Amino acid sequence: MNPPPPETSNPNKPKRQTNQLQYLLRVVLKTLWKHQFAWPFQQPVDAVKLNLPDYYKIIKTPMDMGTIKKRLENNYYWNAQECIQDFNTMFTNCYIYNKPGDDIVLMAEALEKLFLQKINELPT
Ligand SMILES: Nc1cc(-n2ccnc2)c2c(F)ccc(O)c2n1
Repeated sequence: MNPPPPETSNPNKPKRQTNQLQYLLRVVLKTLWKHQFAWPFQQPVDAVKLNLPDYYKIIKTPMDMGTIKKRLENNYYWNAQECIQDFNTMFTNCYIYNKPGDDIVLMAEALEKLFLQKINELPT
């Protein structure tokens, strides 16, 4: 079975909106979402659908852009670093679960480089 997906809301966690968090949704995530290699990362890994029964035996902190998008829409984050940390978890999950040079890793690496370019300059 799949685990429950990561939370996209939490009433105990304080919310915030910042210029940088608004940018991470409307520019960074919105652009990455349209990349031709974005599709494996637009929702939590469905280990049942994708026939990856070992995925959550290996990956204990799952993250994906669908979850990040909902968190940004929820104002779930306190600051941009918290959101950037989720992107980095998503990329590292792929590199942990898979081997260097695998097709899915090549996809993640293309997105990671675009991600790095986009957050190189954030609004003030
Ligand atoms: N080895 C794989 C295979 C995946 N996949 C792709 C199509 N069908 C299975 C996959 C994935 F969607 C998302 C994240 C991953 O890390 C994946 N890793």
